[PDB]
Amino acid sequence: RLESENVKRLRQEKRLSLIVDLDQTIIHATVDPTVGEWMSDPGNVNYDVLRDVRSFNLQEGPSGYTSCYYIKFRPGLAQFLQKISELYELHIYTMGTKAYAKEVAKIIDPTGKLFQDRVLSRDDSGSLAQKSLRRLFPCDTSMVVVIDDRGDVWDWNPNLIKVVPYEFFVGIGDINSALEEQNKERVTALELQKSERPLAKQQNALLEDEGKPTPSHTLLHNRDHELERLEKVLKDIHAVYYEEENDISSRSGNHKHANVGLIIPKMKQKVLKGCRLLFSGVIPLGVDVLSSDIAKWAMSFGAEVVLDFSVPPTHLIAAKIRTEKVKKAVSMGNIKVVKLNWLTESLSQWKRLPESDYLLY
Ligand code: ALF
Ligand SMILES: [Mg+2]
Repeated sequence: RLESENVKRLRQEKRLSLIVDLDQTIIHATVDPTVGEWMSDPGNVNYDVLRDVRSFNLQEGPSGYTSCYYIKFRPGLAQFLQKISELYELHIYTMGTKAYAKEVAKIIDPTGKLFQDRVLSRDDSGSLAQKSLRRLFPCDTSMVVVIDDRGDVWDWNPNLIKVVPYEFFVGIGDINSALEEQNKERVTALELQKSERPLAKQQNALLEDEGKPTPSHTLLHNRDHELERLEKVLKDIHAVYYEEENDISSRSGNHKHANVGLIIPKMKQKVLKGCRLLFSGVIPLGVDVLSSDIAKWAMSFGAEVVLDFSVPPTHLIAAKIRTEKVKKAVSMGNIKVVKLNWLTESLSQWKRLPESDYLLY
């Protein structure tokens, strides 16, 4: 009764549901103790961009291994969640532990107003590898949208809006990327990040180089504007859904409704429609091309993927290597040989970029 009732409640509130991933989507976390050092020194070159960083401690594992996690909020997060919460009922669904999720929630939702108890972690999601809409909406996913920096954990679900991974702490990826005892590998990874101090090593390297650009000698920067773009995409999805929902329901007395799983692909398919892609040296010889992540991501944006020249492709995505495919493409004509960057960047910006800026040879 709760589920079906929820759908009715949301449509009455004129809202949709939004599932939010944490790491590299709305925050970036690291346990490199270098952060605490830089934050305690107003004269440090990284001090200013770390002013809004927040931290907390967690004891993980049977041995009670403790770590101080430093969390950076993606630029404009507060306003983003504020505005989007008026259009979407927020959910947190992370691969981090329940304790991790709760600590992050206390910091981005102190009052508990945005998300509430609508937090999902690897402790209760039901899977340590993939995420599923069915864990939250078993029978009806027509109103749930997802924002995550990874498409593979969602099996490139049509309801997903892949976001550009947020990397504030340069060089640090996702700290939450057999079983329990084998997870001694988590302690091992956290320990290694603490001892290597990747941030300090990189900062030292930038300072040791006798280049020229002064600000480029500073490791950390605030240059991200991904949430502004995302806000526009989510507001658009919301409008289209309720616009069609009104027409769809009125014409069928509520028997039929709108479906974000149909709306989102529609929008995406316009970006690379007309493109037929041939990859060269981008996918391992041991990986099925058409089922690879890059292929599914490109295809979700209207791109067609081919395996040869039998039907000459519009683009040749080359690994910056000089191979027979590159040669063959050039000797031919009308192929645009471009770096992988052209594709990933175009896909990330929901806009087909100028091939002119990504040539190889
Ligand atoms: F917070 Al994650 F995949 F980054 F669940
Ligand atoms: Mg993530």
